[PDB]
Amino acid sequence: MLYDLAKKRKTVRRFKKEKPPLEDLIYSLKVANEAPSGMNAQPWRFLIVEDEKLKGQIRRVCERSEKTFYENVRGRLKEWLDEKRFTWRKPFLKEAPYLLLVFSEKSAPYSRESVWLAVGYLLLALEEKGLGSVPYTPPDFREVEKLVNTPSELRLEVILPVGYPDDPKPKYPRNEVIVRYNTF
Amino acid sequence: KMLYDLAKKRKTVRRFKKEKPPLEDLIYSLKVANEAPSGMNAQPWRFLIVEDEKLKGQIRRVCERSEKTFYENVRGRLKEWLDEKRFTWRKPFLKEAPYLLLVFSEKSAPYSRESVWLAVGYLLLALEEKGLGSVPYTPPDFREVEKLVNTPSELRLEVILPVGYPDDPKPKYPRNEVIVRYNTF
Ligand SMILES: Cc1cc2nc3c(=O)[nH]c(=O)nc-3n(C[C@H](O)[C@H](O)[C@H](O)COP(=O)(O)O)c2cc1C
Ligand SMILES: Cc1cc2nc3c(=O)[nH]c(=O)nc-3n(C[C@H](O)[C@H](O)[C@H](O)COP(=O)(O)O)c2cc1C
Ligand SMILES: N[C@@H](Cc1ccc(O)c(I)c1)C(=O)O
Ligand SMILES: N[C@@H](Cc1ccc(O)c(I)c1)C(=O)O
Ligand SMILES: N[C@@H](Cc1ccc(O)c(I)c1)C(=O)O
Ligand SMILES: [Cl-]
Ligand SMILES: [Cl-]
Ligand SMILES: [Cl-]
Ligand SMILES: [Cl-]
Ligand SMILES: [Cl-]
Ligand SMILES: [Cl-]
Ligand SMILES: [Cl-]
Repeated sequence: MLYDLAKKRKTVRRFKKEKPPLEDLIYSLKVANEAPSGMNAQPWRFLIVEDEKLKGQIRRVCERSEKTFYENVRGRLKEWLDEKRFTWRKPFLKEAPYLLLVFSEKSAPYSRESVWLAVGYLLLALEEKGLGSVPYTPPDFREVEKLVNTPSELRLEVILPVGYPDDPKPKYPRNEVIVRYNTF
Repeated sequence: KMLYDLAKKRKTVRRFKKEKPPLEDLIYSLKVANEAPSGMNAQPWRFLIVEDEKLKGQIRRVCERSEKTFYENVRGRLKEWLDEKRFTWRKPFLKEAPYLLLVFSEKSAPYSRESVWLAVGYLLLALEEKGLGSVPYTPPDFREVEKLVNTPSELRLEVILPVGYPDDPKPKYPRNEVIVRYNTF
């Protein structure tokens, strides 16, 4: 049941040491690749980072940026992050066996929308394969882009650490859908 | 049965029957989408279900006018693709589809647009599971459609999703092999 898959899927920010088989990641990318896209451009590109040194560099640049963000954040965002016990620390960037970086092709019509739609497919596929993920979005994408030698034609959309879930925290609530009809 | 099979089978539907699916089939898809992740768990999607024939007509005509101008002016890669596929500015699915599902994003929420499009991915798979078809329709100017439905300033129209039973839709277009790199470019 698709609803069961979607309902059960939750953020995973803590992963086991063991590396899942690459085939499970590739399966999820093949699922995502079947998604629609503006002018069927398929504007998604994937980079799987496994190198330990590289993961550490990515972790460090992101944590540096997050530190500044956490020092400056306020209001509703600050309150939410505080209540959920978030901090600038992102150990999963080093500890996840894979970092799946998802890029969009700048030139494609509705490229960014299309890649995010495909990320929806991707996350469901990872859940199907029993893997965990978090759509991590650091304050500064450019530093991470440079670390992996991103071509100028591509834009990093999200970093998805992927691994076996390790006693993840509970899914947050979902308010019921409240639809409107015809007009507001 | 794999998710891959569902994703693989799902394709654009621009040809709809007029027969009205039960509301619960559409609502099911929204319920699935609503389970999606979002920035700060804001759940920044809002759904407007348009069924009124006069209103669908207004939306269709405003979109068609915008498309007509677009087709007269578009050049380059998108023009080449539309031309080869013999697309035109006429949008009969905006009349034929029993539902136009207008999907909005809450502007104030962090990563609102990303989150809504992610949820749209869930939504399309759910519609496929229910045997419904759709197309993420993105007219050249959303502002005129927004005004037609009295969109509050807090919300941005992201996509118009005509939804209904497929009426022998055209085949899925090809997919290039997924492009995967390791560590660095
Ligand atoms: C962001 C986005 C915007 C789209 N906008 C339109 C549109 O304005 N008109 C249209 O006919 N199809 C639109 N589509 C549908 C695409 O043309 C379609 O997904 C693509 O041709 C692949 O179709 P397939 O899955 O049937 O192969 C859109 C799709 C996406 C993802
Ligand atoms: C566009 C987007 C960006 C996100 N960015 C982050 C992030 O930067 N850091 C993080 O820990 N989680 C991030 N998340 C995960 C959300 O916090 C998560 O989806 C939300 O809290 C709901 O989680 P749940 O499905 O487990 O209830 C992001 C999610 C989305 C959709
Ligand atoms: N909105 C126009 C053109 C069009 C068509 C398909 C597509 O994937 C994209 I992006 C744009 C039309 O609907 O004809
Ligand atoms: N990137 C920061 C803050 C954060 C956290 C969760 C979230 O859903 C969103 I949008 C932002 C962090 O990872 O802590
Ligand atoms: N990050 C952008 C918002 C944005 C813009 C375009 C787009 O296609 C999508 I998906 C999201 C910003 O905050 O400005
Ligand atoms: Cl998540
Ligand atoms: Cl094509
Ligand atoms: Cl489509
Ligand atoms: Cl919450
Ligand atoms: Cl009508
Ligand atoms: Cl916006
Ligand atoms: Cl069709």
